[PDB]
Amino acid sequence: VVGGTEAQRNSWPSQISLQYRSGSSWAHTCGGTLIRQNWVMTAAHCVDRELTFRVVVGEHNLNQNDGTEQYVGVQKIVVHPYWNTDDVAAGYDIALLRLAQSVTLNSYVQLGVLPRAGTILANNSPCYITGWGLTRTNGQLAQTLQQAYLPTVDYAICSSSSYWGSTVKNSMVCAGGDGVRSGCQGDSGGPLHCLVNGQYAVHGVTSFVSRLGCNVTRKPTVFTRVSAYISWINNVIASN
Ligand SMILES: O=[Se](=O)([O-])[O-]
Ligand SMILES: [Ca+2]
Repeated sequence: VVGGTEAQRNSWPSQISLQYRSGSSWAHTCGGTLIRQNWVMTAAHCVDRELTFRVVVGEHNLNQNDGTEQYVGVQKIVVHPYWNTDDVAAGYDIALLRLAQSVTLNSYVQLGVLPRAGTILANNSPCYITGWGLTRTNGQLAQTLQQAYLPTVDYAICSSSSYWGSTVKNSMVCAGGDGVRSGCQGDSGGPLHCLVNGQYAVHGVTSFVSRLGCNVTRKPTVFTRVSAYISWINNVIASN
């Protein structure tokens, strides 16, 4: 995330790091949200490649031992049936990862709370994006988990000509756009946490930013709207 600040140690316990094997090492590629002890919600584009993936929960610093990490393999990947890698603007950028083993919940590993189906945030709702993604457009991943305050931009405004126009759909949530702060590559698949009735809930799965760059004025970060997918999520967990 660009223009963020380091998150307090595990203040976002449902945030996970999705990593793939590179030779004999592991590289972080995307974020995700732990939604069941053995299920992770991420972006479908994060798993377009047929790589070996692992999920790390309780993570904070990617390249240093935090003493709280749990590592687990991904046993099954269920991508939304309508996802089309050639058309991220069509939406459906969401996938569920069934973990090889259930992780242990504790102070650093907790389930993310999802909104009620159909919920839409009022314009300018307070939200935070979190992740280890690039700290600058075409930059490098962050070592420690970052967070940025990104107020929502409602559909009417977000789909206007000066913003994203027709590229954005109602199945998405836009947030930020101030030209300073934003999600970026590597935050993809991670959460957009927003305060709802005293509870932070994960309303978005990071999907895309402008081809011109991450922090671009009037090009808010775009997320898959989690509340449009509650039934699908429940159905996947129920049939696996
Ligand atoms: O009402 Se909704 O979340 O677009 O199905
Ligand atoms: Ca670590």
